[PDB]
Amino acid sequence: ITGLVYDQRMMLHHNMWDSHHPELPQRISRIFSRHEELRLLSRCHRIPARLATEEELALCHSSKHISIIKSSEHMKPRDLNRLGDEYNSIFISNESYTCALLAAGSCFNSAQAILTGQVRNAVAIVRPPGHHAEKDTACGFCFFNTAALTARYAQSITRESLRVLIVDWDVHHGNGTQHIFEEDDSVLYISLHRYEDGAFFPNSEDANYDKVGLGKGRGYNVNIPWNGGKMGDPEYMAAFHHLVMPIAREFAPELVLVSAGFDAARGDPLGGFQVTPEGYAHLTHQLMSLAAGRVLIILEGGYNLTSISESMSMCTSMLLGDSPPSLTPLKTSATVSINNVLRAHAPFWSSLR
Ligand SMILES: CN1C(=O)N2Cc3c(c4cc(OCCN5CCOCC5)ccc4n3Cc3ccc(C(=O)NO)cc3)[C@@](C)(C2)C1=O
Ligand SMILES: [K+]
Ligand SMILES: [K+]
Ligand SMILES: [Zn+2]
Repeated sequence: ITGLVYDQRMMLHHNMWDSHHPELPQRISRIFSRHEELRLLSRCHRIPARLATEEELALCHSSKHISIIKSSEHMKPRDLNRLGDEYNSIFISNESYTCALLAAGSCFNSAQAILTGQVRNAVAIVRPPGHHAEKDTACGFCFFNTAALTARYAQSITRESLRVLIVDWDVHHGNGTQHIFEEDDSVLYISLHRYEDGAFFPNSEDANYDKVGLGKGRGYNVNIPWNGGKMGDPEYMAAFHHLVMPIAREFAPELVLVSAGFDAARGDPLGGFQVTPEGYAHLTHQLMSLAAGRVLIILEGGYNLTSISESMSMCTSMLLGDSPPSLTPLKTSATVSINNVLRAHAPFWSSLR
């Protein structure tokens, strides 16, 4: 059984100054309508959304950050603009805090459904996204770190050191997720992302391959940075083959969360990559071999409405047990990237030797 969570109320978060801003309310309604069209929706167990509580938010966020975001609820447009502008790439409306709570609470109910054994795996069609949000700050369309929160939520109902793998295949680095877990050996963070030697958002060397984790978390942060323009299925499949899956198997996660942005998709105007719906299906299918199939796919970014609809629906079809669809040599710089990661992580993972 595959679970699915979607709630129309998460459409209420909007940019009142620019209704064409790419992080659109209709990102989630289009993905949901596509699951209906492909007859995937009726094959899933529907999990209800709920609000995250402030206590749950404190699993990862400071009380000052929660408080500041919550206060936005009762702001006039001018102050919404001023507050959003204190962050990098944030717009806020009166509904934003509520929607951020719903995105987190939806993922919690999904992780609970998996861990109580109501469902084997699940998909969360949620917004606003999460992975740029830091303990103390909002960033990059993200208010609270939904995936990071979900990992802590899962630990709070099982065991504190429950081994959680987060695979972040959004085209951007999840700086917030990396930082939250940087000293933590219970949460393995693996990100693939466009880097371009720092020219690609969020423009920090924190995304480079030599950032391997700190203290007891050393070896538990795996950055796979792409340089040198468009990448697609071959490069993604090669990174999963050489790096993601051997490290993951060695870690032996008890729960997999996917920070599943679909902005590395063919057609995305922000990502500039060419990962196909069939590619994402193969990535999902591989991750399903981990943690006895306990996989929660969480929407992050992805801005071409058709691309994200087809791609996320393909992932759900895999979680449901459908056969992987049918699938070149790698761009030279992709080989260089993979080999850099391998060199950086060989000291920590015997499977890479
Ligand atoms: C690549 N790239 C970027 O990532 N940098 C951040 C950025 C960019 C950008 C451009 C935008 O409008 C361009 C005009 N047109 C839009 C329609 O298409 C045609 C162009 C709007 C928001 C923007 N943001 C903010 C942002 C974007 C994605 C995530 C996300 O998914 N992370 O997981 C997080 C934050 C920039 C300039 C820089 C940028 O170009
Ligand atoms: K990523
Ligand atoms: K970590
Ligand atoms: Zn992104």
